[PDB]
Parts: sequence; structure tokens; C-alpha cells
Amino acid sequence: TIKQFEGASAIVSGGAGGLGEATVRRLHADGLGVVIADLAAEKGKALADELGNRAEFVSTNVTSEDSVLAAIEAANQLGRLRYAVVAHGGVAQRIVQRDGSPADMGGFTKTIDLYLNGTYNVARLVAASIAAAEPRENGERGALVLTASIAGYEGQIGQTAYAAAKAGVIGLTIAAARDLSSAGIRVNTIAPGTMKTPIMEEEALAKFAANIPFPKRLGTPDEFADAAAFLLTNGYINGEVMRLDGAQRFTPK
Amino acid sequence: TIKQFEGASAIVSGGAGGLGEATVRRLHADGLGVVIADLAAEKGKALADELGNRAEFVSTNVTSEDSVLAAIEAANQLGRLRYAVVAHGGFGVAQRIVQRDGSPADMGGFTKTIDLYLNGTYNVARLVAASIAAAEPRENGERGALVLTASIAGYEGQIGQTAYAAAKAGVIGLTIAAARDLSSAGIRVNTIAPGTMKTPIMESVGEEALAKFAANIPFPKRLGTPDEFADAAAFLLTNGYINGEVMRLDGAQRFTPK
Amino acid sequence: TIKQFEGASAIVSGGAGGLGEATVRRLHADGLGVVIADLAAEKGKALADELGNRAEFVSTNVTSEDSVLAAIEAANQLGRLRYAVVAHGGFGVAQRIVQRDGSPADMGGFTKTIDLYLNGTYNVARLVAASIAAAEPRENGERGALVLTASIAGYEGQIGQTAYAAAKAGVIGLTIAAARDLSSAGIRVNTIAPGTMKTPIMESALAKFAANIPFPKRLGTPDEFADAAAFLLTNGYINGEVMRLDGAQRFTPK
Amino acid sequence: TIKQFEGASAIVSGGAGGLGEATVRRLHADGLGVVIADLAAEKGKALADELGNRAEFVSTNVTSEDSVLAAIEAANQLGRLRYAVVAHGGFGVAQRIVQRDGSPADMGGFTKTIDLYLNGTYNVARLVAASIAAAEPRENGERGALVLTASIAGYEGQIGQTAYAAAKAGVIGLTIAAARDLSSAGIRVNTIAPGTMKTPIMESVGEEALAKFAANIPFPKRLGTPDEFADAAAFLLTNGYINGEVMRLDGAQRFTPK
Ligand SMILES: [Mg+2]
Ligand SMILES: [Mg+2]
Ligand SMILES: [Mg+2]
Ligand SMILES: [Mg+2]
Ligand SMILES: [Mg+2]
Ligand SMILES: [Mg+2]
Ligand SMILES: [Mg+2]
Ligand SMILES: [Mg+2]
Repeated sequence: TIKQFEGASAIVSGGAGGLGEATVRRLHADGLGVVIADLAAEKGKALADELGNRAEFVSTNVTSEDSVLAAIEAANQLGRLRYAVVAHGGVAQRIVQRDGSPADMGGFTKTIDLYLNGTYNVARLVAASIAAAEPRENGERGALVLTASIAGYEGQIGQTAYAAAKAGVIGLTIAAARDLSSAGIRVNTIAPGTMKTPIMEEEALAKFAANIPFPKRLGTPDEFADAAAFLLTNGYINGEVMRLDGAQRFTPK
Repeated sequence: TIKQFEGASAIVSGGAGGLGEATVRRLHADGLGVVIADLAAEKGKALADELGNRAEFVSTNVTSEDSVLAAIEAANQLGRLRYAVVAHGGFGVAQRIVQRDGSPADMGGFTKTIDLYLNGTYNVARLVAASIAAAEPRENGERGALVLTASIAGYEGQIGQTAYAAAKAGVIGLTIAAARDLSSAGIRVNTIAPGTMKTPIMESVGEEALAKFAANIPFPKRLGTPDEFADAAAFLLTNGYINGEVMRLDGAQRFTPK
Repeated sequence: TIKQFEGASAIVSGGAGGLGEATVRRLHADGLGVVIADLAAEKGKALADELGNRAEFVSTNVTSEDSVLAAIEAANQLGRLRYAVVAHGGFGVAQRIVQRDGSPADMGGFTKTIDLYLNGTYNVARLVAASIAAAEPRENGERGALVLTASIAGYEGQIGQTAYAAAKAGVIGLTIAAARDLSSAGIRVNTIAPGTMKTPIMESALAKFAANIPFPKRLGTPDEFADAAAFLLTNGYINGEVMRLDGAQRFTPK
Repeated sequence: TIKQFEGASAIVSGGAGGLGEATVRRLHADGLGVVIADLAAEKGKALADELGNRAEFVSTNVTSEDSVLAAIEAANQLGRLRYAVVAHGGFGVAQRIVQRDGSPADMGGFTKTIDLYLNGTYNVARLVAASIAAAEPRENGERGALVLTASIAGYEGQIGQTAYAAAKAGVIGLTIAAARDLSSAGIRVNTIAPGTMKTPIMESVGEEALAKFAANIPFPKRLGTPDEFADAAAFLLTNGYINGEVMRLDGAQRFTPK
């Protein structure tokens, strides 16, 4: 168990599959108690049961205060909650559709609610719990990793809602780091490119791969988890957005 | 009247005061019919009356489809709607993520800020873009142009202002995505990210705090004027090649944490 | 003549043709005395001759102090030098970091590109800024303003064009630093980062270029560049900013 | 020995001291053969001797092709050269673009800074990349990786430091271009942009002056350590999907004008 993680626990939103699952497995392997915070109950309990004692599934709706507070209470029974990775994941619509109609507002607000409001709701509640922990000798109480997307910098046709939500998370990063600096809680963000998430898991894989300089493939969940673990453990990285994208820059289509 | 604006109309959200008022005055002087889209009824009506028959006040809640659709119908009586400047202003909720007593920031305060500055911007943009997309293009292929308003808080958010920072960062990121979306319609989309600007709401902080703000600003060593904002907005509407861009308008200021 | 420009003069590097020429024409029409600072002598002189006695051509190598100083002297005979647009164009060396045959990029090619686009920009800026700093400020406190030219290659550099990407990114980063440095003199500094523009080389497969350009689906015009440069010179609050002028293009690798 | 580092070697420019030294020690600890490429011969030799037979000192001027080629030959006696961290630097004198007496900054000061930080970086990169491009790829297609060092000054350059800002911005912009250029060879290219770091230059800095830096750094409220830089470099060399990226390593600091 790595020194920073001694006595500690973590929450991973979207922890039952994909990028979140890989993050859970990495943090668990590195010695943290981990709460799998997700709505996918069969997958989440299977993962928690596989990993054993230091992994617990909690059915968690990221936009509900009471649901996230229950995840926090669960994490504080595995150790002192000091870390969180907000990795919850998940159709395109142009702002003016091909028939001339505007984008449906409901679709926009649902995307903002899940990816931006959900990220803030998890961050504020987890941060308030971490703020109450004893600092380590270096002054740090803990750290958060948020998940954006390079769509927040280079949003694509039909993806204005996702681009706006993920840009919101990108801009949140430095503001939250500044806010939480008095508590010694670092905040950083991973902006992935095109990742091999469950929906992606070999013909149409070449179409994405084609715009990706190197490696010429989708990024793996384990690569994401490695990035998240680095942001939790490096003591000077703060208020930063890390692009994790094989040097891809999104084209319009 | 400049060729771009002949026969055309524009909607300015937040048009009744501050940055929006200056934009209305500028676009009206440049030959556009203008709809002052605002909830400030007395100020808005007064401005519309002062400017005359090519300026109309429409009471507009930017988060309401019905209300924005009414502003669009009014604009289309003043010419063909080709332009909008989304300039509704004010502050976000002032609260730290973790507050002094250890409690978290109020989620309501955050979502209200996102609703007004991000969702409100998207709602105005989607409805106005749909109208403009139905217009005939000019010889150069362009049907119209939108200017959204962000803030440099979107890049350099401050302590206690995570809600505003998130909302304005959302607008910043929306810019290139919307420009890409609307490119098949020939509608340009750009955004102004103001620094600290001289508006009534800003000046409510009192002279001592304003003096502090002016000190962080390299040159000019003062708050930006509404007329400077209006001039940038007009430029984004008229220059034919600027698209998907965010323009910082800030006297070279970079926000410090506090 | 707009009041910002009354009694004032300007230098445009690369002014003989392309983006620079459109800029010279615009600034001259707006009432400034203009020096065309360029090495293309016949083209530059013909432009100065066409525009008349408020336009002068000075053969200028942007990396030579004495050469730029002579352009400044000429400018100060046409009015008080308050503005410059650094618009000297062309491409960098076209070469991969590691070439087809396994050999590294030629260092001379890289350094030539850096010298022309980055060192050349700084040399013009420092000398023009020194001159402008000695001018009397206007009532608003402003002595003058500079516009630098970068490229979106500085953000999204391309295969075979690392030299140009590095030089132009240097210009991008210089912008805020120079604005802060010159803030005490009341000299604003901003930069235009063009996308794919219809420069003289493009006068002679345009659709291949325009295919990655969202809207307008064409190359940017010199007049659109000049309009952006005029705005950066006249708007009183824009400072330390880089303006992308690219029809929403984002450069692909190739 | 880290799996990616099996049988491999690395060059670290500026490897004799400060950020480079910590990087040498971390890479060596992780199982790489390391070449300390630096002009500081006495420090460099002492470090190579302390670390043992998997560390070698080579006196290297980063702007000399033959000098850098000698470092690459040395690296290839220690393993297959697959990695480099370009962490060299130098002493700088502040100079404003227009000085107090009205004179312009000395061009020589600007070109020397560009030569060391930008040209020097490119010279090391092209020669190291050429050698790495000849190595057999791993099964994942990767031949190796480079880490360049910039500075947050390349985003937020400071008064009197225009030359350093321009040079470091050049390195920043080079990152994505070099990653694209080298993608067909399977050589990743990333960059660290440090904030204010505890390097030998800071050893004698006063308690008041340390407080001044700390007051602008949100958290941790102190200078970054060389080991923290080294840890970032090791991550960029090992993570298989990070490419063409600039990593700010700065305690959330944003540089103010002064
Ligand atoms: Mg998941
Ligand atoms: Mg279990
Ligand atoms: Mg208003
Ligand atoms: Mg009226
Ligand atoms: Mg030219
Ligand atoms: Mg003449
Ligand atoms: Mg060193
Ligand atoms: Mg040894």
C-alpha cells in the first residue's frame, strides 16, 4: 500500500464499468478502500464481490444529495475518505437539425445535469467530507479527479450539449482548486479522447483510430486509471486538465 | 447603413442595460432593427422609446421557449432576423465549494447560475439560429451571425465563484461546437469573454473594491466600457472570416484567485 | 479620419503583398501615414507609388536593427509613429523531425524559420515600441498599439511543419508577456492567428484546403485580415489577446 | 525495473542538477541506463559516479550536433536509447522590451534565450528521435517517448521576461507538432510546464521572497520539488496514451505580471 493511501478510501462514480471500473481496480490494487458508486447494480455488486473486503458497491445517483451522502458514509467505513474520481459516463443532435428545427432543450439540459451538475454535486459533497480529515504532514487532506473530454475544447457537429457540459468541467477545475486550496485538497481533471468504453467493446474501430496520431487506437480504461492514480498521488499537480487522447484533435465530424 | 445590415434585424439579450444596452445602441446606429430582450421592463421600454421605431422592447426570459419565440417574431417585423448578441449579465451565486462552517455549497445556487448563463444562452441560440437558418443567404453564403457572452472567469475562475466559472466555461466550449454545427447554414458563432466591465451591477460593489479591480488590469488600467464591448460585438458580426472564436476583452487582465 | 489615427503613422512588415498589402491599403484609407516595410522592392515601391504621398516604401529586413530603424525614421516623417502590424509572410522549412531516409531535420532550416518569424517579430516590436513609448499619450492614456501575426499552426501544428509551429507559438506566447511589459507605456499588444488565407502563393485544389474549413468554406481574404488588424488597433480595451481568424478551421495533422 | 524500461536507456539534458538531476535519479531507480547530458562536468561526474555503472556523464552542449550525438552513442552503450527528458536551462537576466531609459531590450539577450531553450530543445529532440526511430518497436507499436520542458511563463509570461516567455511558448507549441510528426515512428512527445520550482537558483532566496512566491501558489503553498517534476516526467514516459500534451506542474499557480 502506497504511503499516500495508508488509512484511506476513495469513491469512484461510474465505478461499475468502463473507465470507472478500471479506476476502481487500480485504486484497490494500490491499497485504497474503494466505493463503487453507480446505478448498474448487478455489475457493481459483482465487481465489489470479486475484489473482496476493501471494495463496496453503493447504488448512487450522482445528481441526488442523499444518494451521494450514503456513498460517502460507506467510504468512511472503509477508511478515511480522501479521494474521488468522478468517472460516470454514457445521442447526437445539431443545434439546428437537418429539417430546420432547433435542438430539443430537454436533451441539452439532461446532458448538463448528468455531466456538469452531477460532477459538481459529487465534488462539493466529497470535498466537504475530505475537508474534515486530518491533513498529512505535507498539509494535504486529499484530492479529486474530475472527468471532462477533449469535446470540451474541440466539440463536434451534433455534440454541442456534451461539448458545453465537458467545457464546464474543464473550467471548473482551476476554480475548484483555488476554492479548495485552503483545505489542502487538490483538484485536477482528465479530458479523454476516444476511449474503449463498454459500448466500443473491429471494423468501425478503424474509423475513429484514423484521426488518432499515436497510438493509433482507442485509449484503454487502464490508461485512464493510470492517469487518475497519477493525479491523486503527485503532490504538485493542481488545477490542471490533462488531455489523454493519443494526440487526437477532434474534427467536425 | 453597412451592406451586411441592410434590411436586417437583431436581438440583444440583456439589452435593457450595461453591456447589452451599449450593443443595442451600436447596432441600432449601424442600421439594424433591434429587439431589446430583457426582463427589466421600465429600462427596456425607455430605451426602445428613446431610440424610436427601429427599436422594440420585448419582455424576455431567456430560459423560456415561448418568451424567446416572441422576441423572434418581434425582430422579424423589424427586418429579417440575422443576428443576436446574448449579453444578459449579473453575478453568479457567491459561495465556496466548501464553506467556512464546513458545509458544502448550495446545489440550488450552482444550478441557478448554470440555468441563467449556460442553459439560457443555449436556449436563445437554438431558437434564433433556427430562424436565421430559414433566411436567404447573402451572395457570400452567410445567413447571419451570433455573439455569445462568456467571461474570462471561464478560463481563470475565482475563489467563491465556481458556479459562474463553470457556466461561462460551458459557453466558451459551446462556441466551436455551435460554429461547426451551424456551418452548413452559413451562420457564424463567436463569443466575447469580458474581463471586469463598467456595468451598474459591477459598480454596486463600491469604489474601494473597484479600485482593487483596476489594479490587476495592465492596460488600460480601468474597467472596460460597455461601448468597447459593443464595438467588439459589432466586429464579430461584420468580419466575414472570424468564426468559432472566443475573444478576450479584458485590458490584458488575468484573474487572480481572489 | 478616425481620431485614433489623426497625425499618426504606422509600419507594416510584409506590406508589399498579401496580408500586409491589404493592411497597408486599409490603414492608409483610414487616414494613417504608412510605411511598407518589405524586401520585395519593386512590388513595395509600386504600392507606395499607387497610394501616393502618405505611403512610403522602405526596403526592410526585419532581423536587422539598422534596417528597421530606417523604416521607423521614414514613418516619423509621415506623422507620429504609433502603430505597427507585423505581417511578413511565407512558409517555414517543409521537413519532418525524422525524415523518410531516417535522418533528422536540418537544423539550419529550423533556425532560419525561427529567425524570420519569431526573432524578426521581436526585433520589429522592440524597436517600434521604443519609438512609440516616446510619443505623447492620447487623453485615454494610450500611446499606440502593435499587432503581431502568428498562425493557428502555433496551436495545431502540422506534420512536416514543426519549425513554423514552434516560431508561431513563440509569437502567441509573446503576446501577453509583451502587453504586460508595455502596459506602463500605454502600448497595447495583440496578435492575429490566421488559418488558411488567400496569399499570393494561393493565387495559382483550393477546394482541398477549404474542405477542412467549416464556414466560410474558402480561404480567408487579405481584406478580412486587414479588417481584424484595424479592429485590434482601434478598440481601446483589447490587449494581450490572440485572435483566431480561420473560418472555424482547426488544422489536421496533414 | 519498470516493464517499459527493460533494456532501455535515456538521456536527460540539464541532468547534473535541479530538475534534471532528480529526473536522472528517478529514471535510474526505475531501471533505465541514464546519460547525464550537461556542461556542469564536476557535478555531472559526481552524480554518475554516485549512481554506478548504469549512469554515465557526457559533457553536452545542447546546441551542438556532435556533442548531442556523443551523448546518444553513450546512451546506446547502456541499453537501447528509447527516452529523453529535455530539462536544461540557464541563468537569465530580466530585461523589459522598452527599458526605463527608453532603450529597447538587447536583441542578443532575446536570441540567446531562444537559442538555449527553443533551438536547443529542437536540436536534442531531432537527434534523439532519429536514434529512437531506428529502435525495434514494442508489441504495442511504441519505440519510445520524449519529455520536453517548457514553463507556465509560455502561457502567462511576465514583465521583463518576454524572451523566456517566447522561447517556452515555442516549446509548448512544438509539442503537438512533434507528436504528429513522430506518430508514424511510434515516438510519443509530451511536455511539462513547471511553475515555480525549488532549483539551485532558489537555494539562497530569502524568507520574505519565498513567502511572496507562496502567496501566489494556491496549493501546495510552496515551490515544487525536483522529485515532483521527476515523477511527472516518469509518468509521461510510461503512460501509453498521453501524447501531444502539455502538463502544467504548478500548484495551481497562474503567473501575475510581476
Ligand atoms: Mg462506468
Ligand atoms: Mg466487497
Ligand atoms: Mg443588461
Ligand atoms: Mg421603439
Ligand atoms: Mg506580404
Ligand atoms: Mg508614395
Ligand atoms: Mg539542471
Ligand atoms: Mg557511473
